Amino acid sequence: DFQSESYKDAYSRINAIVIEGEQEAFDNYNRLAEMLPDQRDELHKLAKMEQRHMKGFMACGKNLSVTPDMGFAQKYYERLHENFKAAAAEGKVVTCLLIQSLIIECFAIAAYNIYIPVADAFARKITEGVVRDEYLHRNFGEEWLKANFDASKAELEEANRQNLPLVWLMLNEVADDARELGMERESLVEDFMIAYGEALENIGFTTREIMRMSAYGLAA
Ligand SMILES: CCCCCCCCCCCCCCCCO
Ligand SMILES: [Fe+2]
Ligand SMILES: [Fe+2]
Repeated sequence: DFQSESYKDAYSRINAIVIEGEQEAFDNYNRLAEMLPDQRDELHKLAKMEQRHMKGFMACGKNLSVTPDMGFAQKYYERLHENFKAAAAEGKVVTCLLIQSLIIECFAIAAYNIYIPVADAFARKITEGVVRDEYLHRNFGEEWLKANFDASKAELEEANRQNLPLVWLMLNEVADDARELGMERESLVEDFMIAYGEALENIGFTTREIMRMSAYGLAA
């Protein structure tokens, strides 16, 4: 349990996934800072927080004597990451904000909070510090999208349709290794659906709209 060979194998993929995720979050928020001049300094602050998270999780892996399987993690994020990239190239800020500040942050919040109670004491302290920042990142995107809801609504719907299923696939792909780390799938699914559904309601979506938007992920 922590030093077991089964735990260490699963941690190799999970730890690689969180590190790769933080690294991409870093790049994502820097690109967003390019696209949103009025919030350029705030977004740069979010990016610097991501760099800290990445470093903290690299340390978690070293503490369990685990080599992160980065190749597995690259492939894990590829589709969703390339979608961000493409949206960024076409100037689609709304899509980029949805992917990184809503969908990805909600996923991280739900998984990290599930990991905390079963995490070794060193990783538990790191993750507690990390999840504190994730609330702020999600709050940034919700606040912006809520303030710009009418202009953003049509693109949000389209972005959700294309990208929510990718994250569900990512949630499903990670479920086995997560269980080995003592994180139950059913907790992950419920918590992610609740957080993302609640964030959509806060932004301004109706119930039928939230059910429609959620169902694109769940049917995948
Ligand atoms: C060592 C941490 C354990 C939790 C593992 C969670 C399993 C997969 C979810 C990964 C989500 C990473 C997203 C990071 C984005 C940060 O803004
Ligand atoms: Fe982060
Ligand atoms: Fe984040």
